[PDB]
Amino acid sequence: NKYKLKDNIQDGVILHCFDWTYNDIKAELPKIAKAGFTSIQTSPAQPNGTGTWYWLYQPISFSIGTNGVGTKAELQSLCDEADKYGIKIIVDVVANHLRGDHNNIDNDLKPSEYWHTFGGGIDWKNRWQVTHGSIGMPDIATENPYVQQKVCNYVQELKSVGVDGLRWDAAKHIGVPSEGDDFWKSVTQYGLYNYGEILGGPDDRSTGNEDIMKEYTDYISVTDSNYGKELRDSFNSGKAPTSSGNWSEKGISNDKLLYWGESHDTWSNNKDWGFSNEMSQNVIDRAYAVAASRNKVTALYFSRPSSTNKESIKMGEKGSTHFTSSEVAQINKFHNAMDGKADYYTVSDGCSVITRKDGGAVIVKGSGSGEVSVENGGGYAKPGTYTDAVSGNTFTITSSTISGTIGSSGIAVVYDA
Repeated sequence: NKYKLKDNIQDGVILHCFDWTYNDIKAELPKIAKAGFTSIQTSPAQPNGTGTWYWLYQPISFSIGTNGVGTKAELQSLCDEADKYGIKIIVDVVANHLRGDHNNIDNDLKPSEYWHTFGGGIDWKNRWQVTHGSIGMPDIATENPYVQQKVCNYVQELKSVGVDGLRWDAAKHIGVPSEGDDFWKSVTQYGLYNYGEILGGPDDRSTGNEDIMKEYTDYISVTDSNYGKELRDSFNSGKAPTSSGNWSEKGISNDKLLYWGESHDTWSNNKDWGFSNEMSQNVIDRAYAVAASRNKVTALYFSRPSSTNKESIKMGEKGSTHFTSSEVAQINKFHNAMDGKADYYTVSDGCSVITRKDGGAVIVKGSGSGEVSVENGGGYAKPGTYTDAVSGNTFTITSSTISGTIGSSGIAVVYDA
């Protein structure tokens, strides 16, 4: 374990080489290991439609097949090689529907009883319709024990091929046990690492929704749209995020949470929400730096496709390699060391500024780079003079402030290299 990769994943950091093959991922593991990532998200392993990337996100079954990033055997081999590094296998799964017309799917799920048959016309404040409307694409009867059994059989297949953890799409549209939906029990029983997809809270109402987020997070860690909003807003407007983390400021525990530089969705469909496919590398990396900085919040880097439109972006390609950059590289070994050296979050000097107790620090300006004289958040970061890992310039930490010249990343980071 040359690069000291972790056992953990929530207390951990992730890459998605977005629809790069198993073989691509497998071959680059030495490099990914030098780049310090403990874990890797991958797209759903079922048999699929090909080409336009979402045809993997529209699989015919809840079973592994040969697929747009390779065979089941190549996945296993990736699992094997990852385990030679000890690297952790994360698989993305779309639970709440298979391929968008039922006539294509697993024949034992085709019957209407396996679906929430409410169809379109969801009021986004109606929690039940949000969890029960087929959005043109189906909406599965997620509370149904056999719907859970189908997913269980797939999760068993995934763990049987050495999958170490999972991501869940459409978690907003999945229920909770108080809504009769033990789906979460039915997947967490596999003892896997997990997290889930939510945007705009559990539904778009003001209040009480926090308790639905609690009941979800009693099983899972989760995404955040409104942190994503202020992130995209702030760093595209050349500003740092004023919040340290939105739903944790709404009282949720950090081990229940994830943030990103961008979601694949905010690049991979169309620009009204796909907007990041026309917003800069070193604009959006600003958000990645803030996200990965947070203690016990889990975090992911994303490989930007060869294309900037829903119809134009495809599966089966080696996307952008900006993870080879200094900033993305520094962020990971920083996590690896600063795990358990808890954080203080601030904004200082027009930057998010984050300091790790008896440990390192991060600075992230809303835009640009240069000299800084930022607050040592809570006095957490260890006083001393160091190389800033990001620029290679000299930086100094003191009990009150940190200083030095930030590189064009707009991001600076320090540790005992």
